[PDB]
Amino acid sequence: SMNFYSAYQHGFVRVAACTHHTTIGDPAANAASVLDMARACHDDGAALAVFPELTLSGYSIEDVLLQDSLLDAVEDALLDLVTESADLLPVLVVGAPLRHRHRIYNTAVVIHRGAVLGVVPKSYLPTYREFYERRQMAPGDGERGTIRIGGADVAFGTDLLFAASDLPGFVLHVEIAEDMFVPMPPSAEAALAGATVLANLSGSPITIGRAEDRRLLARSASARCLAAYVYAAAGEGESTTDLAWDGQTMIWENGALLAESERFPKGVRRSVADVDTELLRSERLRMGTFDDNRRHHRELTESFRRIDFALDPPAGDIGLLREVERFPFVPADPQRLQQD
Amino acid sequence: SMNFYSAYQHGFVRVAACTHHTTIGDPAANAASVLDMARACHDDGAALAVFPELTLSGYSIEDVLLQDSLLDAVEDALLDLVTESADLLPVLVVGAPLRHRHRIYNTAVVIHRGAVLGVVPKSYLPTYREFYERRQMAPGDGERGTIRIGGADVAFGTDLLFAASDLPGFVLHVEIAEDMFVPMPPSAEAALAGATVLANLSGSPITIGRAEDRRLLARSASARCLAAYVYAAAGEGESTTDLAWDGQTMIWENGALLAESERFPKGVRRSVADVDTELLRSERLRMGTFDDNRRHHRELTESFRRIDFALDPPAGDIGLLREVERFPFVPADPQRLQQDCYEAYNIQVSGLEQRLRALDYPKVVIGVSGGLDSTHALIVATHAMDREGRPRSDILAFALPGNNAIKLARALGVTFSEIDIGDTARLMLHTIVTFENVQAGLRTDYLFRIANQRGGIVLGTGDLSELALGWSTYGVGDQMSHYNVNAGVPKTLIQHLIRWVISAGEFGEKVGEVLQSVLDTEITSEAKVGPFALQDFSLFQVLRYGFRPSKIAFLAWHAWNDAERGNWPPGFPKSERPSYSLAEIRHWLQIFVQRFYSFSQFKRSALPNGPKVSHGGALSPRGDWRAPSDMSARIWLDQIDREVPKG
Amino acid sequence: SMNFYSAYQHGFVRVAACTHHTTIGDPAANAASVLDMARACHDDGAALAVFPELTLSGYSIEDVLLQDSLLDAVEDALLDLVTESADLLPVLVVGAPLRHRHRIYNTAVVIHRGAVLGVVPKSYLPTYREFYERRQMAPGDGERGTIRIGGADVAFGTDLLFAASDLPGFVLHVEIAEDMFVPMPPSAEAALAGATVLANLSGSPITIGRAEDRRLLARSASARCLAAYVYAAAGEGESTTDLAWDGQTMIWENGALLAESERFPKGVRRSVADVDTELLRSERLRMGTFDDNRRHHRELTESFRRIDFALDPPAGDIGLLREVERFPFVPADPQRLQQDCYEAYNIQVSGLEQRLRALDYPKVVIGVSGGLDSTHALIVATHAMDREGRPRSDILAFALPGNNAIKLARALGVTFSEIDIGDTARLMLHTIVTFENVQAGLRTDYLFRIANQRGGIVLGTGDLSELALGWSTYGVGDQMSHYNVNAGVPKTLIQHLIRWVISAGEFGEKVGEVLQSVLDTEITSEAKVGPFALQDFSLFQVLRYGFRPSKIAFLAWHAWNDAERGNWPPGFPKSERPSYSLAEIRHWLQIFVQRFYSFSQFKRSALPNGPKVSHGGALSPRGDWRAPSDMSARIWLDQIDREVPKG
Amino acid sequence: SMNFYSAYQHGFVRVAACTHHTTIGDPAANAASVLDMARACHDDGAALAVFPELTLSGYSIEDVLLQDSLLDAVEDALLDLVTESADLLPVLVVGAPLRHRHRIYNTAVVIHRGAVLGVVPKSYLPTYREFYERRQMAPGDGERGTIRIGGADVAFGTDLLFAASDLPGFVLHVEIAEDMFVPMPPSAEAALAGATVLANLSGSPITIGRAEDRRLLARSASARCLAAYVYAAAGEGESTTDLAWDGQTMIWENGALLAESERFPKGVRRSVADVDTELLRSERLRMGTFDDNRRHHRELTESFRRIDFALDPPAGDIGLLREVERFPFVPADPQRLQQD
Repeated sequence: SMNFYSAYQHGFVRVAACTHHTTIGDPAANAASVLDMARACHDDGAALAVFPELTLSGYSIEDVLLQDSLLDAVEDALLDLVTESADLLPVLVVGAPLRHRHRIYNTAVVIHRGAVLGVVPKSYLPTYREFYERRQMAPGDGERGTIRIGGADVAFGTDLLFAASDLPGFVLHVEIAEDMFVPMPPSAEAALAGATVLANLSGSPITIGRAEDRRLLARSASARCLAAYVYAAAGEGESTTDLAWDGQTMIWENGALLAESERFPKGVRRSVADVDTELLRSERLRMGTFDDNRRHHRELTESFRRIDFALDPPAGDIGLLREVERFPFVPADPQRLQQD
Repeated sequence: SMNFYSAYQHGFVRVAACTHHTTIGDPAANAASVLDMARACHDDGAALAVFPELTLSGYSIEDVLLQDSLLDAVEDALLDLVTESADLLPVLVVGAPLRHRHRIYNTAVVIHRGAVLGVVPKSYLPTYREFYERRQMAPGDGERGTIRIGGADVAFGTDLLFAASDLPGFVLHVEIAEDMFVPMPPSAEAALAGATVLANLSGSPITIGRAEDRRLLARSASARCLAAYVYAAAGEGESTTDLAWDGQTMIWENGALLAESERFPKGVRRSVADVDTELLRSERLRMGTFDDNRRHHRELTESFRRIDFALDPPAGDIGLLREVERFPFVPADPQRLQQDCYEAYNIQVSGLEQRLRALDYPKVVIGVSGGLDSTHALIVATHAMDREGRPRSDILAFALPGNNAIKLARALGVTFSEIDIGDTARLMLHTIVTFENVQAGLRTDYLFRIANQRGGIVLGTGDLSELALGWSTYGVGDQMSHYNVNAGVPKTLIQHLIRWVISAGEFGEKVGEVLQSVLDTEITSEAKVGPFALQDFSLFQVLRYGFRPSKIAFLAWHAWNDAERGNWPPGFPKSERPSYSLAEIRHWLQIFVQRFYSFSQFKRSALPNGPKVSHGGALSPRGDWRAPSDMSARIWLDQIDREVPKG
Repeated sequence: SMNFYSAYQHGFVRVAACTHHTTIGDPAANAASVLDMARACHDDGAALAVFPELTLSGYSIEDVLLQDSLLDAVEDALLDLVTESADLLPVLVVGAPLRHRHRIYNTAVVIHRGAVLGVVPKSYLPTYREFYERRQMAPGDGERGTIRIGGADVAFGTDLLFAASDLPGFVLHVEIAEDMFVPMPPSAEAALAGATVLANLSGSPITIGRAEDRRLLARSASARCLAAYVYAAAGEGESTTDLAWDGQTMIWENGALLAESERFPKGVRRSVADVDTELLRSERLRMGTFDDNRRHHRELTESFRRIDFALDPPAGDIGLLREVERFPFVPADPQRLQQDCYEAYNIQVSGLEQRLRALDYPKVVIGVSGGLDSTHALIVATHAMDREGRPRSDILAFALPGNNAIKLARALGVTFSEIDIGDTARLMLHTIVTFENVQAGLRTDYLFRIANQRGGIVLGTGDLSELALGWSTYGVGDQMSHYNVNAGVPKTLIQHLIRWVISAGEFGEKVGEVLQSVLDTEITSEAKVGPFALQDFSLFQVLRYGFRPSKIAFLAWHAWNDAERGNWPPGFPKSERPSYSLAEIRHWLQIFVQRFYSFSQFKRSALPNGPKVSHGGALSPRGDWRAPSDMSARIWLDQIDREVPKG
Repeated sequence: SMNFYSAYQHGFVRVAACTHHTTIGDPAANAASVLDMARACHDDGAALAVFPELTLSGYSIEDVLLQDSLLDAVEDALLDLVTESADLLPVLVVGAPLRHRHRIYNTAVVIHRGAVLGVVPKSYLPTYREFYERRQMAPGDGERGTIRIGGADVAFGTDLLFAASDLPGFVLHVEIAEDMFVPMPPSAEAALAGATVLANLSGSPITIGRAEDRRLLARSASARCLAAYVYAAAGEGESTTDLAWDGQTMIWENGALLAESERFPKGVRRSVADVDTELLRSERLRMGTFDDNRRHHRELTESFRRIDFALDPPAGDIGLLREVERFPFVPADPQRLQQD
C-alpha cells in the first residue's frame, strides 16, 4: 500500500544547502540567483533550501548595510521571493538585513508556500579580527515578539521551531554563522526543545584552517544534538577588498557527513541529501540522557514557539540521495576499515 | 629577574591524565595504583592529575557498587589518599562511588594538599545499550550543598570551580564521561563561568568507533569552550564479563591535541603536557562573543561556587612538555601543510578574480624581479586570468633594472617588457640609499603610468612579513598597488606555495622548471631585519595572541635552539636547518617590537586591498590590526631588558 | 511614481504645539478654542496637535478642580471634541482633569478620528514653591488598565505608545510638564520602547529663567532620546491671582530647535514643523548603544502597550515647514559658523602637532599651487610649527609647474623652492590626460624623494570632497602623503576657514593680504563633477544618514531652488548666490551616487592619516566609512530613475 | 567656634577635573602625569580629582589595548599610584583597561588614601562612526561582584556609590563618556539612589559641534539630577592617526557652569571649583518629585552598594573657588540681565 520506492514514505527528508551568486549591494540580483536555485531544489523534491548569511544584500558590504536604498531594496526583493514561493515545495531560509525597532538585525527569513513563517536574528555578532558586525547590526539573543513583513506580523526571535505537521520527524531550527561557535549555541537548546534539523547560514570569509573549524563545529553539533546540521557559506561575488570566500556547503547527520560541495567553485553549487529522520528519532529514543538534559533545562527548552506548516512532499519515486553501505559492520573506506 | 627557563613563570600549567591499574572491588589496591601515579605526577611538576571514572571501586562492577563493604572500603581508601596528598603538588581528581542523602553518586573527588576541595557528582547517567548506571547510582544534576567526608563538610555539586589563587589562568571544572556527550554539557556552562581547564573522568567501555567519538566531543569541547580538556578512560583490570577497555588518555587545548597515550596498553600510562593558560586567556580576550554568550546565560553562569587553593608550583627549569612549531605559518606535518598551501593559493586567486570581474577585466600590470614574491604573484595572476577565461597576454609583466623573470614570463605566455629605469633615476637624482629609494619610487611611478595608459591595474607583490617590519619604501613605493595578492602571506610560507604549485604541475613542465630555478636561486634584507623565520615567529605570537616579549622569546628558544629537536616541514635539506641562540632570538626580538609596534604602522595605515590569508592574522588596518601610527615601543623594549637573559 | 513634492512621502511628519485661549473654569469655552486651533492644524495637514496642561479646565484653578460641575462640564466638553475629531486629520492631545477610581488625575487625552486612543495621567505632581498639585490630583505613575470614557473602555496609564500603522516612523508618547524634569523621565523609557515623537503638555507658570529651564530639558530630552519633543505651555486666560503665564510652544528634534512661538502673545499661537522621521530613524540605526540601553532595561521597555491608528495623511504638495541649510557643512548663522571654523582649525593644527612630536619634529614638505586647499594647509602647517616652538624655515614649500604661492610663502617666512617638472615628465612620456597624470605623479614622486633626502615628511592638501568623488590620481598621486590635514574638511568649508584665519589676523597684515588675494583669485573640475555646493550637500546626507537619493534630491531642491528663500552664510555677495533646478540637482546626484558608492572607494581604501573634522563624518576606511571597493551603484541610480522627476 | 573662613565647614566640597599629558601605550608615563596633577589637587585642598577615560593606557590605542605588555604595564602603574595615594587628600578617579573574567573592561579606578575603593566599568561602548570600542572591550552594564587588584578583592560594577562618612553631602558616582549620552544614563539612577557628585571620564575625540553636545548633556544631567557633574576629556598625546582631541574639562552644578578649562591647550589643565553640597541638599529637600521618582524606581535605586571613606578635609582658610554674585536677583552678566 505505501509506495515502497518513495524516500518520503520511508521517513527521509530531502534537504539542500546552497551557495548562490552574490551581487554585493544588489538585492534584486541576489534574489534572482536564490529563486533559480530554489526552483532547482523544488525540481529535486527538496523540503528545505538554506542559503548563505545575508543572502539578499551580500554579507561583506559593511556600512552599505545602513544605506536606506540598500535596506529598501532588500525588503522589495524579499517580498517578491515570498510571492514566488507560493509555487515552490521547499521551505526557503534566506538571509537579509531587516529593520526592527531601533536597528537592523542580521536575519534568516524562513519562507514557505507564499508566507513568511518566521524571522530569526543572529544571536552573537563577532566584532574582532576580521569581523565588525556589531557596528552595523544589533544582537538578536533574547529578542522575541513579532516583526512586520509585507502586511503580516510574523514571529521573530531566537526561540522558533518550524514543525512540518505532515512530517513529524522534520522540525527545523535556524541559527547564523557565529551562533554555532559559542560554548552554548542556540541550536543546542533547540535540539533539546525538539528541533531535528538545524540550519546555519554563514558568510564566513575563508582563511587557512577555517574550513576545518567549520567542519569540527558543525559535525560535533550534529552528533551531540542527535540531529542533521545543514550549513551554507557565501562564495563568489562577496567583496574581496580584505577577504576571500570559498562557497562551502555541507550536510551532517549525527556526526556523519551526508554531502558537501566543491570549495572555491566557479558558479553556484548545492549539497543535497536525504536525511533519515527515523535514524535521528531512533537515536533520541534510546539515549535517555538526551531527554534528562532537556528536563534539567526545562524552562529554557519548554518556551520555544512552534510554527506549523504542511510540506505536502512528493509521494513518488524520487530516488534516494544517500550512501547506504552494503556492510554496516564493514566500512567500504579502506582506512576506516583498517581502524575498525 | 623571572627564571626565564620556568614554564610556570611563562603562564604554562602542567596537567596529567592517568589511566591506573584497576582492581575491581578492591579500593585499597586501586588507591595504591593512584598514589604511585600521583607521585610520578608530583615528580614531573604537574599541577593536576585526573584518573578514570569510579577509580576507587572499578567502573564496571554493577550491583557490587551497592555492597556495604565495597562502599566502606572506598571511604577508607579515599581518606588514606587524602592524607597522602598532604605531600603531593598536584590537585588529584579521583573517582569514587559515595553515599549522600539516600543514594550513592558517581563522583569525582578533588583532592589537594591534605584536604578535599570538593566532590562533583556525574550529572547524566546513561541507562541504554551497555550502560545500566541509573540502576545503582543517582543523577547529580541540580544537586548542591555539602557532603560530609572525613569529619569535614565540603562542597558538593555540579556548580563548582577550583581556582588556583597563585595561578589565575588555572581554573578547574570537573565532569564525568556522559556529561560531555549531551547537547548542553555542564563543562560549557563552567567555561562561560570562568573554568579554563575542563577535566573528564571516564569509564567508557571501548567499541569500534568509540575512540573517534570521544575525540570528536573532547576536541570540539576544547575549541568551543576556548579551554583545555583533560580526559582519562579506564583500562586493564576492569571486568571483561561483557565489555573491553582501552585505557585511552588525552589532553586537548583549544582544538589542538597536546598529548595522548597508547591504546590498549600493558601497564599504566599518562598523558602529560604543559597547557598555555595565556593562549586560552588571549583567545577569550579577543573573542567577545564568548563573553556575550556568558551574559546571555548570566543567571546560570554567575551562581558557580569558586573554591580557592594555592598550588605553589615549582619555580625552576622543568623543561616544556609541548610541541612548539618553528614555523607558526608553516606546519611541519606534510598533509597539513599541503592543505594550507592549497587554501592560501585559492584565497589569493579567488580574491584577485573578484577584483578582475568587478573592474570588467582590466589588463594586469605587474613588476617582476625574478624574486620569490613577484614570481608567485605572477603565477596567481595567471591562474586567475585562466579561470576567468581571459587571455594571458592581458598580463603585462615588467622587468625594471637599476633572468628567471623573463624565462618565467616567456614560459607562461604573458606579455613581457623590460624597462630600464637607470636613466630616469639619473635625471631625478639631479633635479633634486637615497639613490636606492629613487629607484623604488620610479618603478612604482612607471607601473602606475603604464597601467593608466594601457587600461590596467597594478598588482602588488609585497608580503606580510615586509608589512610587519616596514621593509618597504613608503608612498610612491612597492606597498602601493591596486590589489596585492601577497599582502596576507608571510615570507616563510611563500616558498612552500611555490613548491606546492610545482607539485601541482598544472602549469606544465617548462613552467615548473623555471619556478624550481627561482627557488634554487633565491633561497640559497634579512641582514637589517634578521631571519624571517624568527620574525615570522614573533609576528604570529603578537598578532594572534598579543604575548609579551619574554613569552615570545621562551617559545622561540624552545622551538629553535636545537636543530635536532622538534620537526621541520618538508623542503629543508639537512644543511639548511639553522639553530638560534637565546642571544640571537633576543636581538631580533628587540628589532621586531621596535619596528612592529612603533616604526612600521604608518606604512600599513594606507594599504591596498588584498585578501586575508592566515588564521594567524593579516595586517590590514581595515581588518585584523588597528593601531596608532605614532606610538613608542618603550614598554616592550623595557620588558625584554627586564625579563629576557642576555644569552 | 511617488509624488515627489509630498513631505509625507519623503518621511516627514507635520506636528503642531498649540497654546489656546484659556477660560478658567469654563470647559465649553476652552474646547471651542481647542477645536478652532485643531481645525487650523487640519488645514495645515498636521498629524499631531498638542495643547497645554489641563486644557479643558484651566491649569491654575486649584480647588475648583474638585467641584462636581467643573468635572461634569469637562466630561461633556471632552466628548463633544471627540465627536468633532471624526472630521479632523491630526491626533489631538488635550489636557483634562478626569475621575478614575478614587481621585481625579491630571490627564492628556489622545483623540483621533472620532475615538479616544488613550488617556495618559501625569506621573509626578509637584507640591513645592508655587505648585500644589498633590492636593487636588493623584499621581499617575504606575497606573495601568483602562478608563471609561463615553461608553468605551480605553487604555489608561503611563505605558502607552500610539503608533501610526501607515507611518511607522511616527510613534507617539505623551507626558506632562514635571514629568520631563525628574532624573528618570517617563519619555526616556518610552523612547527606548520605540516612541519617536515625545509630547509634553505644560501649564508652567512663567518666572525669570524658567523658559531657559524648559528649553534645556526639552532640548536635551530630544537629543538624548534621538527624538522629536513637542512642548506647549499655557498662556493668556490662566488666573493671575499669584502667577503669570507666557504661552510658550516649541518643537525640538534631536537637539535642534525646529520651531517656537512668540512669548507672552496677544492671542493664540502655534509652532508647526515637519519632523524628519527618517533623520530620527537613521540616528537610531547607527547609535547601537541606544539599543544596548533598551536591552539593559528590557523589562521596563518591553511592557509598553502600543495603540495603533491609521493617519491617512495628505498625499499632495503641502510645502515643507523646515529650514534646510544649503550648506550642511557651513552653517548660515555667523556665530555658529565662527565657532565651527575655530574648531576645524584647531582640530587640524593639533592633529598635525601630535604627528610632529611623535616624529621628533621632521621637516615638513608641502606642494603649494596657490589654490585654496594648499594655501590653507600651509597656514595650518605654519601654526603647528609655531605652537611646537619650531622654526618656520623647517617648512619646505614647493611650487611645481607643468604666484600667490610664492607671495604667501615669502610672507610667512617658510623655505620656498620651485621645481619645474616639465622636463622629467617629457622623459617619462617617452620612455613609456595621460600627459596630465604623469605630471600629478611626478609631483608626488619628487615630494617624497625630497622628504627622504631632507629628513622630512610630505603633508597632503587634498580635501574631503575630493575624497568623496574620487577626484584624484590614484597611487603615486595627490592622495598620498604622510599626513593630510585637509582630509576631513569638505571643499565648501575650506574658503571659510581661510576667511576665519584672515579675520583672526594673528598672522599679520601682509599674510592676510595674500590670503585675501587667494580667495579673490580662486573663488571667482566642478565641470566634470559639478558644483561642490551640491556634491557636499549629498555627501553629508549619505555619510551622516544614509538617506535614499529621492530624499536627498527633495531636501536639496527645497534648500537650493530659490536663491531668495532660506539663509546664506557670510561671504556670499548677492551676485554669487546661485540657484539650481531639480533637473540640475538630479543630474549631479546621479554622478554623486555613481562616484561615491561605486567608483571612488578604492582610492580611499588606502588613505593617509589625518584627523576627522566634521560631525557629519570623514571618509577614513579606518573610521567613519567602511565599504567595499568593488560594488555597483545600480540600485541608487535606479532609485533616481524611478522616484525623481526629470525636471 | 567653627572656623568661619573654612569652605569645608560651610558645606562646600572642592573638586577637580583634570586633563593630563597622554603618552599612548606608556602607563608609567601616564601615571607620572597623573601623580603630578594629583599632588597639585592635594595642595589645593581638593577632595576629588577626575582624569580622562583610559588614563593609564591612552584611550586611542585600539588593538594595542589587547597586548599583554600593555595590560601588565597598566596594572604595575596603577598599583604604584595606589601606593602614592596613601599621602594624598583627594579621591582619585583614574581610567584603566583592566582584565576581569574573560575580557578587558574600560574602567574608572577610584583610589583613596592607599586603597582602591572600587572599580567602575563603562556601561555602553560605542561601536559606530569613529568608535570601535566593543572590539577590544566588554560592556560593564549589569556586572557586579568584586575584582582582584593588588591582593585585595574590591567592589566592581555599575552600582557603586562612594560616600564620605565625614562629609555626608558628598556622595560620589562614576560613569564613563558614552554612559551620559544614552536615554537612561547610569548617573541618573545613581542620583536617585543618593549620589550628589557625578563624575565622567571621557576620551571623546573632538569634532565640530561636539563640545556643545558634551555641554548640553553634562549641563542637563547636573540640572535634572540636582547634582554636580565633573567632566574631564583627553587632550595632547592621544594618537592623531584619525582623530583630534581638545582636552576639555568642566564642572557643572545644578545647571550652572562652575568652572571650565582652555580647549586645545598646550600642557595640562584642571578645572577646580567648590561645589555647594548644601545647595544640592536644599534643592533635593524641596523638590519632592525627585524623591517620588526614586520611589517609582525603588528596586533599581535601593540596590546600589555604598562604599564609605573618611576624607578628613583641611579645616583652615583655603579661600572659596566659586563666583558668588553680589546680587542674586540681578545677574552681573549684561545679556542675562537684559533677559531677566
